[PDB]
Amino acid sequence: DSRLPAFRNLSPAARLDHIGQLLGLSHDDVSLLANAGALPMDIANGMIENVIGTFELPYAVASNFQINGRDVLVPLVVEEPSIVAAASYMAKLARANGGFTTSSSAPLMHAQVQIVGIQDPLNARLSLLRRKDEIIELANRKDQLLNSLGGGCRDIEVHTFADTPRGPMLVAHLIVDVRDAMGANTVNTMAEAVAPLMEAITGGQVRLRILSNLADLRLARAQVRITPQQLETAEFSGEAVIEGILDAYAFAAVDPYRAATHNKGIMNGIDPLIVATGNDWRAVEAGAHAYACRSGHYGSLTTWEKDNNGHLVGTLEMPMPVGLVGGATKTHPLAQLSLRILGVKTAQALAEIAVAVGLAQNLGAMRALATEGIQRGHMALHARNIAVVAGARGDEVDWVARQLVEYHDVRADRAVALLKQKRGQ
Amino acid sequence: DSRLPAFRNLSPAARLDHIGQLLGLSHDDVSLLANAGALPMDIANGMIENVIGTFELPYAVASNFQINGRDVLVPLVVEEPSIVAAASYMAKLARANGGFTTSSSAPLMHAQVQIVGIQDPLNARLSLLRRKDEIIELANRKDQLLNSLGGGCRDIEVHTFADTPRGPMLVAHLIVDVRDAMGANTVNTMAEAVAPLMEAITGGQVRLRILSNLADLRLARAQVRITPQQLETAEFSGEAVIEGILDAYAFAAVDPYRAATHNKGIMNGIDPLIVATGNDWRAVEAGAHAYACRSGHYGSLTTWEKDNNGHLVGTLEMPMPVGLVGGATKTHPLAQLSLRILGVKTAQALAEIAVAVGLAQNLGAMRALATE
Ligand SMILES: CC(C)(COP(=O)([O-])OP(=O)([O-])OC[C@H]1O[C@@H](n2cnc3c(N)ncnc32)[C@H](O)[C@@H]1OP(=O)([O-])[O-])[C@@H](O)C(=O)NCCC(=O)NCCSC(=O)C[C@@](C)(O)CC(=O)[O-]
Ligand SMILES: NC(=O)c1ccc[n+]([C@@H]2O[C@H](COP(=O)([O-])OP(=O)(O)OC[C@H]3O[C@@H](n4cnc5c(N)ncnc54)[C@H](O)[C@@H]3O)[C@@H](O)[C@H]2O)c1
Repeated sequence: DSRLPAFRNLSPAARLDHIGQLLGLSHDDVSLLANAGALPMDIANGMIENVIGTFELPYAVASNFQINGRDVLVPLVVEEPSIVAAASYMAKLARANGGFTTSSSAPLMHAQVQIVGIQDPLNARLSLLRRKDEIIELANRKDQLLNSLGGGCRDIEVHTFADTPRGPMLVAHLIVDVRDAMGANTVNTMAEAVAPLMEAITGGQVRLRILSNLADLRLARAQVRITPQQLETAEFSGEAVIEGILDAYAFAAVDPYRAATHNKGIMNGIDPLIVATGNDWRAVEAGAHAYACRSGHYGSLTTWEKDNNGHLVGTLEMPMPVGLVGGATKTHPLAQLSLRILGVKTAQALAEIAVAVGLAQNLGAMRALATEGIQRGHMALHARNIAVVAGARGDEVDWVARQLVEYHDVRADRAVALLKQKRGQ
Repeated sequence: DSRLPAFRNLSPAARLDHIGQLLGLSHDDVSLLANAGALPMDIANGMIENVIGTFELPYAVASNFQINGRDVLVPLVVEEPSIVAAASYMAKLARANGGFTTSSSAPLMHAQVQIVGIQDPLNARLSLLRRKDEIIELANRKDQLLNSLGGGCRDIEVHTFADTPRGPMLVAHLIVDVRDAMGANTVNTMAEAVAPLMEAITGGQVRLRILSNLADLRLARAQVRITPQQLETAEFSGEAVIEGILDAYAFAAVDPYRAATHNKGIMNGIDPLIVATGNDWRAVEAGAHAYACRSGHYGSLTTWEKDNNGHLVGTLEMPMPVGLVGGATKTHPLAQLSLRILGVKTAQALAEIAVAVGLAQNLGAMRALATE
């Protein structure tokens, strides 16, 4: 059961006790989070190069999430407030209608084998296509362990660029079926093995043999349904909020400026889940924004419609190059424990959850922005950080300043003013 | 002096000692990195909502970096290897030619005030422009502390969208001059106060009042120069490596698949610096990629050319909405120390370094990919 009552009122330690009993975590697992230093310097020094210490970030747990009828706790690591509060509130609403319905495609990654110096790119392209099975088998022979797990190179698609500054070039794509692995290193290795053979055929000089972060073959999808009666507030009507959201969606669909902020909100929920599981967050961001820019126009990643039934329906489909047997994933003690809380068995399981959180996150920001400003809920949480920006000396009184300025007028302009009300006359 | 000989051979602790003496950090400061637990739970439970613990990431320091002739240590927080190794190697090469030369624009952020329900968007647009000074003064009157610091609302630019699924809409942009702050919260607040007046004028219903992460008015720039003799290996010649890089650049400029990877490289260097400084890494990512997609085609953020002199020249211009007086920046003990190591006095100083690292990171990746 993901629903966690009065969880936000529980102290950090009390919450960890609750999550421990629920999940049935060992006392060894609970200590990794209770006691600082879960990451030993010898391990930390192994990942990065010039390691001198370790940097910490809050590690939270969102709730109410239901992916395909199965409840699940979502661990997040971020520094910005409201993200978890929002993500959980929206997941709570989705519960009433069956939670989040997700899916995904076969984990297909692609390697790029760039070839320059060919005077006949177009003719050379066919030569590679006829000897496709020959190149495929060469790629698989490299990684035998992958073929046994059910993965392996599947097909090859060759593309050309005749009008190029540095001249025409041929770019072959190896469509590799990795799995439970982001597959960066696996695909990159296959591209190296094939390079020689492709030069033998096209007669050009292979340059780059790297993968592509724009994983448009490895998609993850998520769906939500929101009844107007659920969004119904005191000042606004249920159907009124739906239209507001729809106006906000259209806006993000036509204006790239709003789309960048709209897509940023989606990553506010996805990125923290990636950092927790020890996955590459930059790879995820790169595949996301580039995908939003596929139709020659930067736009929304999520869609918001109003079905003929009158309910708000949203979706999120985007590349999700995540893993389970990755590098820092098996290495970092907490990245390992995060997958244990999630209960994921495959990488695609992780991707389906990642898009669900993103979708939930976007709906939350939009609902807020369409109801009445964003400063009402975000600043209430951010009332602590901003208290530090004003409190010069004697940061003890910051706690009290936060409770006073929380009267719907929270801002540094007022935070500096409330200081005199206590320090003097 | 940023050059740190045999630093990679030193023990993490030995390194912390060497950075402590160099910078002249107190034993209080050094202890933040030596002993785990720099971030107390009571502080950690203050930032996020359902906090139950704290996640740790390696905290490194890159060397050789020279921004405008001033040396500087760059703190980075990431989990992927080679990033620091590459960033530092390339910076080492840049030194020979003067290091990295940077610049930036006035820190300008913009808020969007979307207005629906106007039967005459185009006409309403002029009414807001004529009463521009009147809406401006209203936004400033809100944040008094910003005006004293030299900030505040500067101008307003109204845009229209007649062909929209949900109908025509008017969108006003408040060009605010924040400073030393990412300005997300400052801008969004000015947009709330102004909303009432804009409805009074246009006669429409204001919907969203949020900022825009695509900060194309708050740009940061970096330049590098690399002599062929420097890239000259044993197997490859100097000039040969130059042509390889140029071939790689052209590839990223025309194909969106290579561009996504090319740009990811640039982010491998910038994000770690942002996480360390406690800045919003998602805001930087959104502004970066959206800016790469401005010309209706996703391409390179960085540029690589071969001047009439024969040297490889590269640049990186992009939005950098970063800060010093932000939320988690003033709260996280290590975020604060990171700025102290950097020695930056303004946000624009931080931004300039940020794009410098990005540019270095990309050069490194391309060189490797181009060599073998
Ligand atoms: C934060 C709320 C939900 C206020 O919440 P509220 O409307 O005041 O309602 P509430 O507090 O009475 O709601 C209670 C329920 O909400 C949840 N909840 C509520 N607070 C908490 C909390 N503190 N800690 C844990 N859970 C919380 C919690 O699940 C709880 O369930 P129950 O207690 O009944 O079991 C809200 O105002 C909101 O929707 N905020 C949206 C802000 C957001 O999305 N921020 C993320 C970043 S967005 C960004 O950076 C830029 C942007 C916005 O432009 C991006 C974009 O446009 O996409
Ligand atoms: N990225 C987004 O889409 C988005 C949207 C909303 C909020 N946020 C979050 O808001 C935070 C950043 O917002 P912020 O930095 O504007 O808010 P902030 O409240 O942390 O700091 C700005 C406040 O400090 C005051 N101030 C004091 N010294 C200042 C100085 N030297 N220069 C400028 N202002 C000074 C200003 O008057 C202003 O009220 C980030 O955590 C970000 O994640 C992000």
